[PDB]
Amino acid sequence: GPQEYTLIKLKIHLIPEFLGSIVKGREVFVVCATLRPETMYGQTNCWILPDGEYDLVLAFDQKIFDKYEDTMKECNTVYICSERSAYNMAYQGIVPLIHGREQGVSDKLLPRIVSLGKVYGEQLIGTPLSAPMTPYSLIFILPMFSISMEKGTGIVTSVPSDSPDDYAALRDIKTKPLLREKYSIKDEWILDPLEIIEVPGFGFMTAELLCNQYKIQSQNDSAKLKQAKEEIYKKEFYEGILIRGKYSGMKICDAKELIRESLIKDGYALIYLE
Amino acid sequence: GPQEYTLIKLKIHLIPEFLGSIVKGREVFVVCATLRPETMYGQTNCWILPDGEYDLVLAFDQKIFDKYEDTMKECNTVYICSERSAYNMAYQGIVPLIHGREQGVSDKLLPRIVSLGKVYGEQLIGTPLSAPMTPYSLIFILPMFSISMEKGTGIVTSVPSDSPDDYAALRDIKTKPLLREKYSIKDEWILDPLEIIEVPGFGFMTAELLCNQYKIQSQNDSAKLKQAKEEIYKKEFYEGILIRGKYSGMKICDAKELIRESLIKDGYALIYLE
Ligand SMILES: CC[C@H](C)[C@H](N)C(=O)N[C@@H]1[C@H](O)[C@@H](CO)O[C@H]1n1cnc2c(N)ncnc21
Ligand SMILES: CC[C@H](C)[C@H](N)C(=O)N[C@@H]1[C@H](O)[C@@H](CO)O[C@H]1n1cnc2c(N)ncnc21
Repeated sequence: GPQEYTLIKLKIHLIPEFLGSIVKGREVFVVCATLRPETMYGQTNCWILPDGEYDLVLAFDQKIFDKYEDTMKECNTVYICSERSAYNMAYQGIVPLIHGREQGVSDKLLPRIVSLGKVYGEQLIGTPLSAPMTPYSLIFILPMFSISMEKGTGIVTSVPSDSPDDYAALRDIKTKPLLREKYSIKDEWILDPLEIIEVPGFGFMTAELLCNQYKIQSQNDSAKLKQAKEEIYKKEFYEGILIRGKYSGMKICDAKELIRESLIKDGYALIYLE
Repeated sequence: GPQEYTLIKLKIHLIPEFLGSIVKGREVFVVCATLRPETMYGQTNCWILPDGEYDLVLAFDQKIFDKYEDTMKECNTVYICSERSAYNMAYQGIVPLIHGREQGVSDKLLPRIVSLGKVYGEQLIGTPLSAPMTPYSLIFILPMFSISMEKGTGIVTSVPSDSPDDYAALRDIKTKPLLREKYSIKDEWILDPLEIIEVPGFGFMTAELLCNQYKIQSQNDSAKLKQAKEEIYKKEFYEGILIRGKYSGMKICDAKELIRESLIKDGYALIYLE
């Protein structure tokens, strides 16, 4: 049974040289899968799995190609994502496929994505990103250890006001200088949570309130975080009121698909199934 | 690593009542996955797994819908195929998805195919089909026991002149009246193999010649059939000359993609990945 996500495109604002030599002038986005496009107003940072190994996937700019060279000339965009998600994107028309030459002979056509190279999540910690809707001009890639490489793209945007997981993981960074030292996390990469949604019995900073209610102490308390995640998801969909954006004042249930449609129209997001 | 197939659409020429009550006036195709679109000239019958359980999938006539009713009004076509392949088709835009109502609540969107019902392969034995390119006006569904429900659509068209598997399975039908009796196979459903490809050291009926060379005695001789299959595939791609069609006289390697493009343009075939 597949699930529908919104893939959010976070533009790399300054491409580091270790990527620039491989992507050669192309726009590069880190792409994240979310069920909650309506929370983009509250993004504070991006999350990656430090030991996750990600692809640099050639993508269509805002039919299966016969030649690598033609695909390389026609596509000026790269998506950083798990290879797994890249194939799903390719089936869905989001990135090109080519008739691969890497095995067998010409008697069979073997469709393959075009991956320029690999990157470890750790190498991206600290990269500045332009993200949609958030008031921050730049947000930064930080480590999260609970990320599954088997889900979405393996890259996750952070809205700590309204995700218990994001709140716990960011608090882990804020309170452990041995964590910040290990990955050289600068202070200026750690941005304050933003009030974006009112939950009429809880206030405007609901993820923090629920982490306390469930007595969650770290981003590893999986069973507890699972209950918190599920409660905040249902409660906010049916009762949460947006206090930001075009649909400020409206319930999430009434605004969510309009927000999502706008992100898609504006080129910040895509529909993604897996 | 995905493979590229051509899905061949075989139109049901007379829809039996047990299907007609479910599909209600819609065109119905049995859809088959093949690597060899150039052999459509030699189709003699269609194969199904008697105990395979197939879906009746609503399909686009020659974006995810919110309502079942709208999808039902907009789609006048049904594809018989495995559910597994139907999902792959849906990801690739070949059949519609809807936002399902079958579980959970409105706070999540769960894309689902629209399956009108199930059919067992056995119930379809004897159904007359209009198939592309073959000189036969109608060909008929027959049982093949080696079919994998995990591959393609679980439905396979038959070209016994140039598929060792098809030759063995049809010969099993021709020589076992206990097989024909069990499934009530009429004589007039068993059509003669057609000469379609010359292999310059082998002649015009190469699959039969190879089954003898490998001493294959039934459609179950999997290891032997695997070697035969692989030899005929490579040999015919590089050395086989078509004696039928627009590209008669040309080598398969030079004609195959033009034949395939034509089937697609004419609405007889689609590109399918899995
Ligand atoms: C306020 C929500 C904020 C932006 C929140 N941060 C969010 O977008 N969460 C993602 C998604 O909505 C949720 C349920 O599918 O899992 C997260 N997710 C997506 N890919 C993931 C992965 N690879 N590993 C762990 N969680 C993942
Ligand atoms: C002359 C070729 C004639 C039409 C030949 N009959 C052909 O089209 N063969 C299919 C395909 O080309 C081959 C390799 O993928 O497996 C058959 N195939 C496809 N789906 C299958 C399934 N579910 N189970 C077993 N074999 C399958």
